[PDB]
Amino acid sequence: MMEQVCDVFDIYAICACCKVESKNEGKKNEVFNNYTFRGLGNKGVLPWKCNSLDMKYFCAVTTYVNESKYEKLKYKRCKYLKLQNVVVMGRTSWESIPKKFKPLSNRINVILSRTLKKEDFDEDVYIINKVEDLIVLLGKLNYYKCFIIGGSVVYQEFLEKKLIKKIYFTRINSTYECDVFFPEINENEYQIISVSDVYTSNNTTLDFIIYKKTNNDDEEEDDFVYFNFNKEKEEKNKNSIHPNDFQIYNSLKYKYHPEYQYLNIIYDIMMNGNKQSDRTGVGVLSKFGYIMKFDLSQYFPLLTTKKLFLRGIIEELLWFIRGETNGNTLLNKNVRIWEANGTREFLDNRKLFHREVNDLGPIYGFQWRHFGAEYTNMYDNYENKGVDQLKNIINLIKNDPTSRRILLCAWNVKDLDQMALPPCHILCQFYVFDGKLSCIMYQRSCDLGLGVPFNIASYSIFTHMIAQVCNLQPAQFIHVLGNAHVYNNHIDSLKIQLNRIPYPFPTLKLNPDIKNIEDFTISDFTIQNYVHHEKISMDMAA
Amino acid sequence: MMEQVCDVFDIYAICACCKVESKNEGKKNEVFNNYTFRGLGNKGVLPWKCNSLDMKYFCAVTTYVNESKYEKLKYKRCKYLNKETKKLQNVVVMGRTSWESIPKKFKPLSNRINVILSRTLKKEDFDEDVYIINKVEDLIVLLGKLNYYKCFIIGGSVVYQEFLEKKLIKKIYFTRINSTYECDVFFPEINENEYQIISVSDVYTSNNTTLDFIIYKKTNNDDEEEDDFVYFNFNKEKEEKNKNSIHPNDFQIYNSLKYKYHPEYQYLNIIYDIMMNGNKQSDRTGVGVLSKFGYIMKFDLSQYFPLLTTKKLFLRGIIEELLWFIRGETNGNTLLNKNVRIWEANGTREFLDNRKLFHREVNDLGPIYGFQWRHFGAEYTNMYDNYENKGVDQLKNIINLIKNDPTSRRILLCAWNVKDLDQMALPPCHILCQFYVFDGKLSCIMYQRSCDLGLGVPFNIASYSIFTHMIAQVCNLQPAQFIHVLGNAHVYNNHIDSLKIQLNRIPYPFPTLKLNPDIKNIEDFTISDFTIQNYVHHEKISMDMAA
Ligand SMILES: NC(=O)c1ccc[n+]([C@@H]2O[C@H](COP(=O)([O-])OP(=O)(O)OC[C@H]3O[C@@H](n4cnc5c(N)ncnc54)[C@H](OP(=O)(O)O)[C@@H]3O)[C@@H](O)[C@H]2O)c1
Ligand SMILES: NC(=O)c1ccc[n+]([C@@H]2O[C@H](COP(=O)([O-])OP(=O)(O)OC[C@H]3O[C@@H](n4cnc5c(N)ncnc54)[C@H](OP(=O)(O)O)[C@@H]3O)[C@@H](O)[C@H]2O)c1
Ligand SMILES: CCc1nc(N)nc(N)c1-c1ccc(OCCCOc2ccc(-c3c(N)nc(N)nc3CC)cc2)cc1
Ligand SMILES: CCc1nc(N)nc(N)c1-c1ccc(OCCCOc2ccc(-c3c(N)nc(N)nc3CC)cc2)cc1
Ligand SMILES: O=c1ccn([C@H]2C[C@H](O)[C@@H](COP(=O)(O)O)O2)c(=O)[nH]1
Ligand SMILES: O=c1ccn([C@H]2C[C@H](O)[C@@H](COP(=O)(O)O)O2)c(=O)[nH]1
Repeated sequence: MMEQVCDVFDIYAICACCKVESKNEGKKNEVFNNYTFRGLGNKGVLPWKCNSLDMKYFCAVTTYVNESKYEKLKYKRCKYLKLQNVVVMGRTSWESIPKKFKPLSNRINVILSRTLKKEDFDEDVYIINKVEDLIVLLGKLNYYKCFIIGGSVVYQEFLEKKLIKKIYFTRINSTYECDVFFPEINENEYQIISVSDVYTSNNTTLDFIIYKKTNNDDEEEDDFVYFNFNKEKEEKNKNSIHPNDFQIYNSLKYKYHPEYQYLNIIYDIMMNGNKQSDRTGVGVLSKFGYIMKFDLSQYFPLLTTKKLFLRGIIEELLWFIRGETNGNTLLNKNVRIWEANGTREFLDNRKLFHREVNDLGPIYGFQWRHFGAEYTNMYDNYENKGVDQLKNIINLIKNDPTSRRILLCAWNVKDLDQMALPPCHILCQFYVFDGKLSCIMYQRSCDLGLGVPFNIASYSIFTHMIAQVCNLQPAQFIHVLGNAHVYNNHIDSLKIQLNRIPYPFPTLKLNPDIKNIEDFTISDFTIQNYVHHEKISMDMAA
Repeated sequence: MMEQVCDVFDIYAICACCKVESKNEGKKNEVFNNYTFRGLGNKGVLPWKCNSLDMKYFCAVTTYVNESKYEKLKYKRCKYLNKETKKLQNVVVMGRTSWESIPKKFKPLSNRINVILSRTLKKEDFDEDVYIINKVEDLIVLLGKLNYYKCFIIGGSVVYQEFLEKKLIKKIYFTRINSTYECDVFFPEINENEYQIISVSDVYTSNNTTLDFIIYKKTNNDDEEEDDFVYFNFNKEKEEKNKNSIHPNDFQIYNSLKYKYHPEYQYLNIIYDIMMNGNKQSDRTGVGVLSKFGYIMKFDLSQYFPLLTTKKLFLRGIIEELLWFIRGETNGNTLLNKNVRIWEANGTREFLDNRKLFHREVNDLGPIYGFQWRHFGAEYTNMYDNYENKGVDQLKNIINLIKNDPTSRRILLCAWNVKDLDQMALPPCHILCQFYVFDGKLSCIMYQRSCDLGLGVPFNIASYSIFTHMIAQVCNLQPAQFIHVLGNAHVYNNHIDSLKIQLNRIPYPFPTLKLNPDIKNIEDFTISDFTIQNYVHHEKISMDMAA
């Protein structure tokens, strides 16, 4: 009955917007949102000069054509009246391009000039004086899809004009000085339905998202139904958890951003979890056995759907590497991760009656550097006692990289009961190939709301640390979850969190002068270009 | 090249076959093939009497229609007959004898058009809303006159026989009932030039037998969605790592299959993935490998025992091993005296000396798996010592925890004792076991740091599946999942040709494991408390073809 113009002539927008130089109140509590990425141009060029992968994406999207679908499209376009896509740009933009790469290859180029007229453009490029003139020009042409590509105000002229069907939008995750903003996309008009894998090109991370116009072989298909004949017409926590709760999450089609490996596991435990009591007395939803993989060559996987802070987590890791068991070393730096596990009362309830407050016993650090040595107190001298696993793994990686025995184990069975509590991060295995280091960490118990997000960062940083001091490049961090759980108190915060759309991940920089694993200090670590959503108190109370 | 009758009128076969009683004389070793599964009936009824799940599948396939596709099917059938153009149903077609063994309460089959082949009876002999036909040609005539989705031949062996002989079946939906029963009626031997398996289901248990569902195919003797997928796939290049050393036709059958849902494919796909994308690397061994890092398999022990089927495996050895572990033994002589040699090479004078264990007696393997399970932290002396009450008896602790603190996230069994690694004949590959109890059911994750896919993993799966059963039983729970995590996952080069062969065999329904139910303590099990039932498998593959 009714159908809109954009949908009929298949009219699209494709852009790339970087972060924009600013100056703010004082502190860097800089709130991020979608308008964060708006930088289109600087003085006739891209604010970043050159990006080999966005270029490959642009050329891929604006020259891809599917002939065997044209029949349907032609039929559509005529019902009011070699195949190539149409690209459309403003004048500034067309003169920004070298004559080398003009006209744009395999594309019907179409410029908007109120000025110079048709009869001097010597190729087969078209020209039109107004945006309603394009519509008529697509009537007289055989083309697949039409792509607006061109300058601030050409795009601007479509918030009200509503001729765009989808925005193909590259997020370039780095700050450049910019002459031209991009129009503020109205959340009520266009909504994101797809997010890509995160990449590294030309010394920045970037991802590709898709906004869509809001509306406010045949045989073997039955065989699939047949093979699914023994499902349930329901879920499990359909009695607990509702559909409409995950409206933005469920609305997405392509969820390829690596942050979805974490969010999807939350989803899976919420929808399919098993309801259990536990040691705490808050209950959980639990499942058993998952795996995530992060590509550290391309990004640093610091969750972006909430705010995470890493000073504490980095000090803790530095404190593990030194071999320390002294809770006080962390408390004097206002790192309080282990405080509650070092109190008189907590140690008493563990039957550690003869243990000094904050003497956490032969926990991670003592096992990494002194496995099997007899623990006394947090102040004794342990130099050259026990097995220095940490040193042994760095020597294996350097000298026998194809060894299958490169493991770092904290689960010392003899010593569990002397620990303030037994370790969650059971062990680390390493794999080296083609100058690259990959790390698996097995976690026996995984608090998906609070713990896991830090656990990922922690072992990613460590995989970087281990790689730099071994003259290797980081490849994958691989996280295996044993008993994976969402505390009930976290459920509401995590519903909120699943409905947020990830930003491209940050990068981690290490001070490259550090060549020995003992030699890192807090200042040697820098998280760059961390774009993130607002913090979530995971227990929303007090 | 024009249209056959079975394609136009969508004529299919669906059956269930069990295994059939016999006796073997040259070797007790039974040979198995597709024709292993051929029992259809017995004294007028099903050989197994009843099977709820096969029933439920039968009902799903023979009553499922998609209204959206009928318009097109009409056209197809109208265009072939040279003709133009209440809820839609399927046809089922059966022999008279099959009709006569169906109870009246189920007759005619609900929500389906029933058609009965008979010479000796005619429509007057039936009260029921059914079509009678007296030759095969008349079914074609009828199907041309009726409105229907698909047409399923539902048996009689006489009916299956003549319909397969005339090439009138487009696919066979074949249920493999993996048990043996008395039979007098048989399904015809299929012709593998005429019909190829293209899909294999998950494996299930129903009514005290496993079963799966396969599909044979007749051999030839809002939609702006697709485009975004192509965009997001703009940076994945077209070739694979070793594809130029690993050739398409070497996986002809493997890759010809459409749905590979049998749980054995979790193993077979990891092999495939290492062959195609694995890293070429040297190793401790000198043989070199293809390797990758980080995989997970899951097997549902409530539904089957995942003993691989695409090659022959025996378990006496790995069961004796496991019992030896449980007793806490480190004496390799104990196994050799049971003619189990799994630990033999690791125990020689030479091997021990090359590990620098010059003061270790031959076959004294040191503080390995069993010692760590029963005495972690104790000082190892020799294999004859009495270590009673020394070290942490981890095995007893996890049983206690499973019984009395089932929701603990600390039920772990760890063999990687970092202090004792060098005193071991060799360091452990199966590093740890973690347990999980929900709803009277026990799952097990085992993490394996180093995984020989050709040779060890198949035994490793088996081992830890039995141990999940043993532990579950002595804690009064039901076994649920065995979950297997592979770290360094590798294919030895010498094994490739042999795995290329294995990846093109089609799995059989898995067997079942039963344990003596009287054993209520983990230490009281003996070899004869274990039975593998209904193991159907392809032939032995020696992985060294150089042997
Ligand atoms: N990152 C990205 O996605 C992207 C994409 C394209 C370009 N750029 C960059 O951005 C910069 C250019 O930005 P810009 O906004 O100035 O580019 P532009 O859109 O090429 O320039 C504006 C011009 O387009 C024409 N125009 C605009 N609205 C019109 C209308 N309603 N009817 C007819 N003509 C109309 C006018 O030409 P007349 O003067 O002839 O009237 C106007 O001066 C360059 O540095 C370029 O490299 C970036
Ligand atoms: N496990 C399974 O998948 C499955 C499926 C179906 C049946 N069954 C079992 O198999 C047994 C029945 O098999 P069966 O071969 O003995 O019987 P059947 O194939 O059901 O019966 C054949 C009878 O149907 C008629 N018939 C067959 N072909 C015909 C043709 N071309 N034209 C006219 N009439 C034709 C004849 O009926 P008249 O004698 O009246 O001429 C013939 O005697 C039973 O035990 C039943 O439970 C098993
Ligand atoms: C690849 C950049 C890009 N990415 C995305 N995602 N959307 C866009 N609209 C654009 C884009 C932006 C501006 C634009 O205007 C023309 C001037 C911009 O600067 C360029 C861009 C690309 C090139 C270039 C190049 N260096 N090499 C080749 N082969 N082809 C091209 C033409 C696309 C030269 C100058 C065209 C496309
Ligand atoms: C479910 C058995 C089956 N599975 C598969 N996969 N294919 C077949 N062709 C058949 C098959 C169908 C009919 C048939 O007729 C021979 C007579 C004995 O078979 C019966 C009898 C009763 C029932 C039965 C039952 N036991 N309970 C109900 N509710 N409904 C029904 C009829 C569908 C099923 C099979 C034999 C085999
Ligand atoms: O680094 C850590 C440490 C702890 N936990 C969580 C998992 C459990 O919720 C709790 C430890 O309790 P037990 O699993 O030990 O009972 O802490 C983590 O997720 N990450
Ligand atoms: O139960 C076992 C024992 C050994 N291996 C394989 C893994 C490696 O190929 C080899 C051990 O060598 P290292 O990983 O120890 O180098 O044996 C298994 O797969 N399973």
